Amino acid sequence: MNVSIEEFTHFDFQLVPEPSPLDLVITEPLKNHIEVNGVKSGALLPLPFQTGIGKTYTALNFLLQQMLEQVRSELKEENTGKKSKRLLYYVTDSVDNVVSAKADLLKLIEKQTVKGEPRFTLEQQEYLKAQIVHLPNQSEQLLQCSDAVLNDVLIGFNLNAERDVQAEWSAISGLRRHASNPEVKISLNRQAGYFYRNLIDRLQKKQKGADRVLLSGSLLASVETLLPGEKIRNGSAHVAFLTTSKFLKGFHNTRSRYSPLRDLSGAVLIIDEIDKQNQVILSELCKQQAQDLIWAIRTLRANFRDHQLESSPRYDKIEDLFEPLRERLEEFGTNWNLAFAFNTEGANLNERPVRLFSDRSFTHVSSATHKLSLKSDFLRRKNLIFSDEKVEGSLIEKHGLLTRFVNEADVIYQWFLGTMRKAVFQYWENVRGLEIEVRENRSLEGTFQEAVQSLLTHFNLQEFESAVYESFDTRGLRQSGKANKLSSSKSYHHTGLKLVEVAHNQGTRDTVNCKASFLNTSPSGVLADMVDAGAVILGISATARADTVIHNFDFKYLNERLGNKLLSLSREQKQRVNNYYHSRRNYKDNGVVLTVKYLNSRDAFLDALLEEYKPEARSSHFILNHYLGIAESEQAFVRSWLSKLLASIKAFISSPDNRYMLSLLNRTLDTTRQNINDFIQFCCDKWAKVVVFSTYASMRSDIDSIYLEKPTQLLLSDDYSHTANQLCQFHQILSLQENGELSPKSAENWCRQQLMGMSRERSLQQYHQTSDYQSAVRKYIEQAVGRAGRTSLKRKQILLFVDSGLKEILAEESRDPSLFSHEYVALVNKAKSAGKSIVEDRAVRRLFNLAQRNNKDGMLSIKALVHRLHNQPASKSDIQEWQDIRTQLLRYPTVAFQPERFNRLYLQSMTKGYYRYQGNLDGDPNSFEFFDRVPYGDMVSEEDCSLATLVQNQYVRPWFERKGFACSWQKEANVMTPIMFTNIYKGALGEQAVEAVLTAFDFTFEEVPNSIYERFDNRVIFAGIEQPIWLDSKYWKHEGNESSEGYSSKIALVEEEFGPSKFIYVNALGDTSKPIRYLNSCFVETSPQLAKVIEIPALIDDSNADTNRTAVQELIKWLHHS
Amino acid sequence: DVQAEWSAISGLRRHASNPEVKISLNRQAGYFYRNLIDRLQKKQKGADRVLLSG
Amino acid sequence: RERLEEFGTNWNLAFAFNTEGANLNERPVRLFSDRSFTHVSSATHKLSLKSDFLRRKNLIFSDEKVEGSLIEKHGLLTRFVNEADVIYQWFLGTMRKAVFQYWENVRGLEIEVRENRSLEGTFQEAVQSLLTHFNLQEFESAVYESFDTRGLRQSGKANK
Repeated sequence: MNVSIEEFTHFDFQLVPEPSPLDLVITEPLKNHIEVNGVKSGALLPLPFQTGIGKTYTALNFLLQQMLEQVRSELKEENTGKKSKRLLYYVTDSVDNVVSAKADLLKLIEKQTVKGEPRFTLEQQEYLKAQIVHLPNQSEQLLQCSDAVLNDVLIGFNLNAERDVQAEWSAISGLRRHASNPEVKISLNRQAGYFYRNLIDRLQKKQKGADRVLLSGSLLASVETLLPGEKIRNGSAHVAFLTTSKFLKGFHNTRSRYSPLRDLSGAVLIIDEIDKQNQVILSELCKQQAQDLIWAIRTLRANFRDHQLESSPRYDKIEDLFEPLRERLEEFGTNWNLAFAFNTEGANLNERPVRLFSDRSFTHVSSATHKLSLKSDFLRRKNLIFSDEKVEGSLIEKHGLLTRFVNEADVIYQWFLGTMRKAVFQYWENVRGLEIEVRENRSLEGTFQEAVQSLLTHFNLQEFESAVYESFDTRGLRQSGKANKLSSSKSYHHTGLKLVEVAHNQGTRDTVNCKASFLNTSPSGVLADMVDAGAVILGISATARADTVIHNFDFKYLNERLGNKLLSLSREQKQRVNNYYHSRRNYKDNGVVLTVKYLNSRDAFLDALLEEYKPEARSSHFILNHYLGIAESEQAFVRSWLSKLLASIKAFISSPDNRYMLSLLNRTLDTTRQNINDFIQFCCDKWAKVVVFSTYASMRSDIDSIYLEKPTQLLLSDDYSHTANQLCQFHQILSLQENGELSPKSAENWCRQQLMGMSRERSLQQYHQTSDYQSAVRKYIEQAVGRAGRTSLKRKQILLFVDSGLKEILAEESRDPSLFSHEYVALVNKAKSAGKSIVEDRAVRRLFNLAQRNNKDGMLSIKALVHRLHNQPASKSDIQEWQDIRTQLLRYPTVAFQPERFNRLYLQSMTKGYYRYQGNLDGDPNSFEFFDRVPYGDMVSEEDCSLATLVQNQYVRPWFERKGFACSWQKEANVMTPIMFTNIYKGALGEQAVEAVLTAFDFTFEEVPNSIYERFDNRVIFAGIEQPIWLDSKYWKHEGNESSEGYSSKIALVEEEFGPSKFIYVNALGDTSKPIRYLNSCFVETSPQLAKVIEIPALIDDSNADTNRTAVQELIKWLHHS
Repeated sequence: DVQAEWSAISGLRRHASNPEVKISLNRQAGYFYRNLIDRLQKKQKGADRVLLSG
Repeated sequence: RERLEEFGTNWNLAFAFNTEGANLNERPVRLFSDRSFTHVSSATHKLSLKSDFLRRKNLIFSDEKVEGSLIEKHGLLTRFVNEADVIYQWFLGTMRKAVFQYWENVRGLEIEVRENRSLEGTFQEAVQSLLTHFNLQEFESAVYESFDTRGLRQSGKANK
């Protein structure tokens, strides 16, 4: 009796109902995005729809139109082919919110009318309502199922034989019978969840393909009732109403578990309260299980040494993916001696556990006062963590560093997980190609578990399944932000954070475990990956475009990665929405005024009210210290709170029209404060001849009076565990650092304070001095005032009371009040008339902070890369990164638009093309100063690089033109950062200028080979000279801290690796007057015949840039003498 | 988690009349004993010993 | 360790195991032994084990079902199972002996401290220390059951 699509054959699809302006402002940008981009590209469309504007109605109308479009498409196609219908989702944090919407959708199908007549007959309604599935949590899903459905499921899959499941079901039924007092209800929910998990586990174990039950008829209907996921899987339904946690974790069907994050192609999501999800998504990304990085790496090293996969047409090109991981693991084991275990040696370490924090790019914090070193004691056969001496010098240690070990271990572990994901993808491709004969055509969903189990059983890595299962959904969309290399789009939102605890094992007192908590991506990165995967996300929220990074998605990063996919409404659409809001919500017709009264901390008024409360008391301190339990520190805070709350309640009582007051208070008061509340009630008893003390984070008569206390603690805190809260705090700090509100110095100091353990008060004090705090204050005020009023009829006067600490914040609002509600614009208007306020632009502070941040990242990354380029062998990827940085800085010293790939090589400068700074390029990164704050410091422009002088050479120009190097610095507001400018640009210009001037006399050059790279610019072959020729060109005479030891060591290494080799040192710019000086191994003047180093102060003049032909000829003669 | 589990156990014990409640109460009490004893023996392993007395 | 590496070399533990041939993919193969003189199998013909280097995998196959006629020289699943069981029980017994030796050494070293803990106090510590040193923590549960069921011998001999 199933309803067929053939019941839509005579429906008029071309007839759509009369559209409201909201429908147009949704459909027009989507059509423009369809025209501009492709038809298989997702887009995020944040829509600022207020309350009582038609939010749910418009979203559900969009859903119904998409469903009808799918019906039309399926009817038209029919015999052409069979495809899975587009998946539509409705996601909201609240489980209550994702019930009513679904219900409302059904109501829509029942009540939508066109031209005054029903748009659908009963058959269309029955078909359409059968394509919507609501899939709650497992406990409520089990309690929903009746007895007949569960009994039929138990019988059909042969479950009565096992007495364990029968006992569990008997207990579940027994407690479900007596689910009257909540005490029974809590245990019923818990045991129901456990039974649901066990039943689904056994059901999917049985239905794997062996002894298939061949669901049909009554059993199929019962299974669908128990498991709504199977309704989607077969094809009956394609609209799912669910929560964000269920969206991320996934639901269950007969075959396996379906997480929508892996197959989002042509998926239309509707996210209600899009901003708040940033918190909720975080609450799921912070629940990851800590993994011991010693056990994991040792297991991988032991198991990857010999275990090999099958050489079958199914495992083709799946072994080559794992090789580089194996040659990295063997080297990691050899260097760190993973054969032995690890231990903590010495005092101050067996008592204090070691805590480490890393952003993986430039923010590193250690809980130890001295750098922690690892030594591999062969005689004791163990690895030891130690601090050793705290004195300066005195036989400094050269064993190792714990931070390098931890970072490399994390890199290897995440490399293994990513390689497993790629291998699963390749396995799916091979299986599909080999089973082309079979018409199954299963996607990655049907092959994910099979691939994971096969690979892990072949490699004996069955312990990692959960890991590969956990790191496949939340961060599994990374395959569909790039790496941390300088050519990649470096950002915290897709790099993450790592928190490591080194502490002794359970029971054991001589082995140590290194637990690691990871946060690979931010919620903003997850949303960007959703859009990149092919999901059209429609997020509805009044404050959907707030300028916060803690309480909202980082829209600056979203715009820098999506591009044109972040569909932004035009000014016409926003003004149309404002006109619609005024039409459907007008206070002029009723004559409703919005009263704003800023309440100050009137201590005298509070004292007078206290005296009226107890006239016989000699002083209020006796009551405060005993009755109210007030200490010395809390005195001012409690006094300020009471002095304003009392005034607000008294004013609300004095109002002859307002009947309901909703005060927004952080804490839910106390019994001691309840006594004063009773005093207020006693006063109101005589004043008259209802009141709610709400909370910011909570979850008939209309609200006509609201009090807005200053937003208290605003840093999101997770209470699932302790590591979750630590990860959340570190995420907030690093997101603030990336946005630009907190300078690297402040962010590093805050991270260090948090790692050692710090009170919430100090963290909030640290947060309060950022512009994000004021932005979140304004956003919370907007949300609070938006909910104040839900009826079409309003009284003449509305009371709006604001804490006097919000005067500055609300008086500094600078956005156009187009979409702002009546209450918020009233508050802004009232505050803006309070004299004058000095406004400091967030742009200037953000620009300075981001410049310092980019310089810090540049210096730390350059040092790490150079250090990684001085070990044997030199990795090929690092050579490519160095060359790419050099070439990009050569071609594009200054760019107009914000670069997307080569991100942190540039800073946006106030004055275009140049900037003044003051700092040292060998020391503390978070001590640099930029721009106008150091007007008499170092200068970065085209003048100091002397490019105008260097381009005057007749051989510089041909090389610059042939290779495309920029001969001038284009004046734009994105210039090279200090570290990059000095080192990279000076070196690149010097090397290329010397190459040109030597090519003028047919000199042949080759890149420096092997791992001796970064020591010399390039190997030289010229005129068939048998001995090798090496060169170290500099833009100017360079003598750094390494100096004598530096070049002596490099000369010795070159000589001992490649034998005799002439050395040349030339400064491209300078004076040509100084003749050739012959230097020994220690750069001391010696005999020309015995010399091994030649020097040229200037092959290119500093005045007319003439080529030093005499110097080149003398160098040729010196090379050709013997 | 422990507080919620113990609250549920106490609530069920207040109304342990029918057998259906009895079997589930027994199972829940067993699980709670396992969890509580595991936590108590982890805490008493040698770090900040509780020093039982009286 | 010597026996483990010899077993890995002889039976090619570098590769996984799979069943090749019809009639073996439907009924799982059941084997039974008393470790002395009784051996029972669920296979009509004796099952052999072969290491295919090209496919890089170990195979359980029946081969010819005839009696005699130049019997194969590949191997037998029975020997693999018996040897694996012997090595596993050797590991458990060696762990018990190591726990005893650990208790003796710890008491001898800490005679200065008046704790003088018995085998009960040192058993869990010894198991955890040895398994963490050898990175065999997942065997922990086994050692917690193969210490009283057959562990009273430390306080029957072998099958020779």
